[PDB]
Amino acid sequence: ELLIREAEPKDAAELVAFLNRVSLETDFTSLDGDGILLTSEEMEIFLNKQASSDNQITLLAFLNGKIAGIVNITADQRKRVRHIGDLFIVIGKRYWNNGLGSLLLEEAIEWAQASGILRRLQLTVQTRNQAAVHLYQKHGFVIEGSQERGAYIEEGKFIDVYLMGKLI
Amino acid sequence: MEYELLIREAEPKDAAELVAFLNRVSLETDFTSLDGDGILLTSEEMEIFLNKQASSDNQITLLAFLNGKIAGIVNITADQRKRVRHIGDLFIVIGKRYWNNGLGSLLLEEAIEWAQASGILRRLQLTVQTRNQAAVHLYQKHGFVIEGSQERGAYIEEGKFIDVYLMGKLI
Ligand SMILES: CC(=O)SCCNC(=O)CCNC(=O)[C@H](O)C(C)(C)COP(=O)(O)OP(=O)(O)OC[C@H]1O[C@@H](n2cnc3c(N)ncnc32)[C@H](O)[C@@H]1OP(=O)(O)O
Ligand SMILES: CC(=O)SCCNC(=O)CCNC(=O)[C@H](O)C(C)(C)COP(=O)(O)OP(=O)(O)OC[C@H]1O[C@@H](n2cnc3c(N)ncnc32)[C@H](O)[C@@H]1OP(=O)(O)O
Repeated sequence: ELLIREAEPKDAAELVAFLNRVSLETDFTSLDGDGILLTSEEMEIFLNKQASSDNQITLLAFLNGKIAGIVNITADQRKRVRHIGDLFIVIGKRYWNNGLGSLLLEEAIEWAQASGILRRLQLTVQTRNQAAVHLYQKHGFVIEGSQERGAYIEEGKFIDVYLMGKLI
Repeated sequence: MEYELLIREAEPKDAAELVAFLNRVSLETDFTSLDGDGILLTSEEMEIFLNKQASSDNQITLLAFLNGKIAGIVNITADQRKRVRHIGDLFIVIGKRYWNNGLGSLLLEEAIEWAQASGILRRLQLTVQTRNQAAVHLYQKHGFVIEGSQERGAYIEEGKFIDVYLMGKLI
C-alpha cells in the first residue's frame, strides 16, 4: 500500500526521523552521520514554506502509512533564476529497486510542469552514483557538465560529480 | 593619473556602504542574479551577513575602496557539511565606471590566495552567462576552466532564457 502526496506540517517529526535514518544509509548525498540537523519544529516551518511556495514542493511517499521516500524541489526567488528548481530525492534503502524513485520523480516533474513558473529542473550527482544517474536519465535529465572535487567522502577522498538538467 | 586604493576584508561597519554599492551595481547590468529590485537587504541585515563571513573559516567578503568608496567586491560563500565544505562559490562585481583597469583581477587573485591559505577550500566555482565574455575571460585568466553549460541558466529581458557556463578551479 503506497500513497504519494505533498508534505503537510504534521509530517515534520516523522520526516526528520526518516532523513536522519537515510543519512546513515549511504554517502551519496550531502547527508552524513550528523543527520539533517533540523528540529521537528524547524521542519514544520520548512514544510509550510514549501506548501505556500508557487515554485517549490516537497512530496512524500508513504508505505503502509510510514514515509519511505521524499522528493524536494527548492528554488531561488529572484527573477533571474526563479524558474529553476533544484531537485533532491531519497528512498529508504530497504525499498530501493521497486520503482518508488521513478514514481516520485514523475510526480515532481508533473507538478513542476503544471506550476507555470518552473522551466528547468536540475541537480548534482556523484558520478559513481550510477543508480541515480540512470534514474535521472530515464526521466529525461541530461548530463550538462562534470566537476572535479564536487564531493568529499571517507575522510579524504575527493570525487567527481555530474550536473544534470531537464527543461520543462 | 591619480587614485587611492584599499583592498581588505569587509567589516560590520561597512554594511551601509556595501548595501549601497550592491544596489548601484544591480542596476548597471543584467549579467548576474542582481536586478532592478536590488540587493533586498537593509544595512542591519547586511551587518549580520558580514559578521558571519568574518567569523567563518571557509567564507570571505573582500572589498576594494577607490578614493574612499567601495568600487568592487569578491565574495566566497560555502556550505558547512563535510561533503561540500571545501567548495567556495565565487561572486565578483565591479562598478561599471571602473571596468577594464585591472580591479577585477586584483580582487580575484586576492580571493584565490585567501582560499589557498584557508586550509579548507580545495575548489572554487561559479556559473557565468555564456554571453558575459569579459567575465568568461577574466576567470579563464586566473585558472578557471569551463566544466559544462546549462540551458535556461538565466532569465533576462522579461522573456529571454539564456545559457550559463559552469566554471571551476582546484586549489
Ligand atoms: C540531489 C539528489 O537527488 S540526491 C541523489 C539521489 N539520492 C541518493 O543517491 C540517495 C540514495 N539512493 C536512493 O535513495 C535511491 O537508490 C535512488 C533515489 C537513487 C533510486 O530510488 P529507487 O526507488 O531505487 O528507484 P527506482 O526503483 O524507481 O529505479 C532505480 C533504477 O536504477 C537502476 N539501478 C539500480 N542500481 C543501479 C546501478 N548500480 N547502476 C545502474 N543502474 C542501477 C534500476 O535497474 C532501476 O532502473 P530501471 O527502472 O530502468 O530498471
Ligand atoms: C558569479 C560572479 O562572479 S558574477 C559574474 C561577473 N560579474 C559580472 O558580470 C558583473 C558585471 N561586470 C563586472 O563587474 C566586471 O566587468 C567584471 C567583474 C566582469 C570584470 O572586472 P574588471 O575590473 O573590468 O576586470 P579587469 O579589468 O581586471 O579584467 C578585464 C579583462 O576582460 C577583458 N574584457 C573586457 N571586455 C571584454 C569582452 N567583451 N570580451 C572579452 N574580454 C573582455 C579586458 O581586456 C581584461 O582582460 P586582460 O587584462 O587580459 O586584457
